Amino acid sequence: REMLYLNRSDIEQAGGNHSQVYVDALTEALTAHAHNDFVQPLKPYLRQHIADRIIAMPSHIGGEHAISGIKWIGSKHDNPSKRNMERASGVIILNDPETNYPIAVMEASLISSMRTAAVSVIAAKHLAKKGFKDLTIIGCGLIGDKQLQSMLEQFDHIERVFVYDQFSEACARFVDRWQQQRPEINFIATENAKEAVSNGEVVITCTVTDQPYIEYDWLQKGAFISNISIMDVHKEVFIKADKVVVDDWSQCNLHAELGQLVTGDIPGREDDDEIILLNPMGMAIEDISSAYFIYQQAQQQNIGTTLNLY
Amino acid sequence: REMLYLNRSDIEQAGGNHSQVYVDALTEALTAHAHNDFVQPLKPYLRQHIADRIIAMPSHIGGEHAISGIKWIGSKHDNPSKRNMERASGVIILNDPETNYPIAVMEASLISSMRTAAVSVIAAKHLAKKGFKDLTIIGCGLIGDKQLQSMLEQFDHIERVFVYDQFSEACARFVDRWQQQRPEINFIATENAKEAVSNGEVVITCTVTDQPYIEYDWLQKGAFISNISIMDVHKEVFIKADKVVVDDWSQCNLHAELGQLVTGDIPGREDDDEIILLNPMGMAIEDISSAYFIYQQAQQQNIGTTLNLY
Ligand SMILES: NC(=O)C1=CN([C@@H]2O[C@H](COP(=O)(O)OP(=O)(O)OC[C@H]3O[C@@H](n4cnc5c(N)ncnc54)[C@H](O)[C@@H]3O)[C@@H](O)[C@H]2O)C=CC1
Ligand SMILES: NC(=O)C1=CN([C@@H]2O[C@H](COP(=O)(O)OP(=O)(O)OC[C@H]3O[C@@H](n4cnc5c(N)ncnc54)[C@H](O)[C@@H]3O)[C@@H](O)[C@H]2O)C=CC1
Ligand SMILES: N[C@@H](CN[C@@H](CCC(=O)O)C(=O)O)C(=O)O
Ligand SMILES: N[C@@H](CN[C@@H](CCC(=O)O)C(=O)O)C(=O)O
Ligand SMILES: [Cl-]
Ligand SMILES: [Cl-]
Repeated sequence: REMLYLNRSDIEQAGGNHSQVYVDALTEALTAHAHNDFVQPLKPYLRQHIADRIIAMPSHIGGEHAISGIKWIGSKHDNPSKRNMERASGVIILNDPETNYPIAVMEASLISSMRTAAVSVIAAKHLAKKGFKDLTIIGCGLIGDKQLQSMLEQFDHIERVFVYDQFSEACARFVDRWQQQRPEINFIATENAKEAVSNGEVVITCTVTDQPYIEYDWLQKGAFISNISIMDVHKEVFIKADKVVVDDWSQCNLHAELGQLVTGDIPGREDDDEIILLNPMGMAIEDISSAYFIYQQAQQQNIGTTLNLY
Repeated sequence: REMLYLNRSDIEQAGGNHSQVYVDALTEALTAHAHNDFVQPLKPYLRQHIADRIIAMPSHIGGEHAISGIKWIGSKHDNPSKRNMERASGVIILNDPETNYPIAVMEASLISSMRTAAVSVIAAKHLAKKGFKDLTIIGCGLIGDKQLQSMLEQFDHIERVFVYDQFSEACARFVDRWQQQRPEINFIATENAKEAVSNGEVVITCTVTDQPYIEYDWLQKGAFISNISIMDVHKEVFIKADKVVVDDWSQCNLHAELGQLVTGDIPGREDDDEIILLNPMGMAIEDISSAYFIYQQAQQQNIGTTLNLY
């Protein structure tokens, strides 16, 4: 009985640091979600602050290439502040549905951040205006960085990126390094959240806030907002938005669930005036499908450390 | 960021194949449970049969040597039958409560079976008659084997062991091999469950049944029964038993919870006529405390494979 171990470096080497593999994996997974060919229990929170927890996210995906597993992801808001460590960390375990035996142990933080960015990309394909040019990011942390990276990889027509962080220094670092990575694009450090949001055709919230600040009349007409960090958006926006989209309804306790957009069962953006809001809680099937996708490529390229179970 | 990997062989080498380390670990853990110095969410079942599932069991134990983690344990009743693999398998992850980062990845099946046997031993210390000589095991699988091993290690006064399995061949193998391990003890293969149970001062159920068969008037007066497999015991026994003990009440949806027996807050057996029933659902704090105990000894004896997280 063997298990393939894949650290973050191995995952990158297997192609886990580019958005396309996650877009591909989620596309098939979200299709499976719409066809209800999955099992996804409620995720229990282990708290001993909102960003101080470890969440167990188990799921099963059906099919001929059926896969099971869990994401065991921890978090401490203090980690970057007081320890110079990433806030989130954890492992992903994959399981053979035939025996339920574990077949893979994989680092989770990179996969988690990249699938989350892929959620925004996929939603933008259906909900954002065609050829949108202004992107807005709030929160210059790990998640926000991968959000920006993925959107740039997937949308070549992006010309300006408006960035804001409550911590001015965090925003300054973020803008400066990305300005070097993409010189032809103007990265604009705003002085408040309102200036950044009101200048964005696509707005992504990547903070750790516990109280909303996003007001409805900030949003441009035709704007699409991927509410990744959930708590950033005022209730009025949920009411005044032309279309509200979630990833999984029962999990969020309505225009559509994200899976129905990819299957064409429910249309996405229908005009360039619609203000569309995405509220994705994050699903375990996203982590498991992404992990199983990467794990297979690693096996192909002989990447990873083989462990014995017994 | 490093993680110590410990397979089943490493766990044995670190002393994970003797009951005493589990009795020690649970004793402190059950003490912590009684003092409510723990966090233990409800465990979600992942089903895609009763023994066909994967269970996420996360918990946190407080203190100066506080520890967090999860047991991700899968099961397939078909595994021994059609594949010659153990029914249960899985991994245990340990986490540093300060950062919630993972610090250990450990095989779970051995630890799981041994802590479960330690639950029976500890309960027997309080609920079984002093110097009991007749032990009864129903179910000759992996769990039942470790149940027998641990009881023999902890109770030298055991003279006879009555064994039964619905599958006659399973019972025959079990009895024969254990008769060679302990020749001075009479291992008696019974022809029905009733004969085995009615001859036991301590009765342990280790099957995978879904319907009760244990009747009240089978039980001797003074008997103690550790209902490990849960479903073996008829409802009448719960009513007619002099004392009913569980491991965790809220988890089982009453004389005492097991933790209160170890703290002396509630007495155990008070006379040798009391028929006492233990109904242990199994707690994550049992797996996590046992794992953290073993993990520490492995670090001392330089046992295990060091992995990099990034
Ligand atoms: N929906 C999903 O599936 C996922 C959601 N999330 C969420 O994304 C966030 C994680 O971000 P990370 O980069 O990993 O952690 P992080 O701590 O490294 O990033 C936080 C950054 O946002 C900034 N920020 C905080 N609060 C703010 C505010 N009120 N206003 C404006 N700007 C602000 C902070 O200064 C910090 O720079 C968490 O809230 C997490 O819950 C995380 C992963 C996936
Ligand atoms: N309370 C706790 O914390 C724990 C409870 N359990 C339970 O212990 C059982 C696992 O046993 P394993 O040895 O690991 O699996 P196993 O499949 O290897 O053992 C099953 C054995 O019991 C026999 N058996 C089944 N049904 C029966 C019946 N109606 N009557 C009489 N005899 C019978 C089977 O023939 C088989 O030999 C499961 O029911 C599991 O849920 C397992 C682990 C810890
Ligand atoms: N929206 C959820 C976050 N759930 C995320 C957790 C990922 C992480 O903590 O880095 C996930 O889906 O994995 C929340 O606010 O608690
Ligand atoms: N009593 C529970 C069993 N819970 C066990 C699972 C362990 C295993 O499946 O080997 C555990 O506590 O780990 C049930 O009947 O579902
Ligand atoms: Cl916490
Ligand atoms: Cl299953």
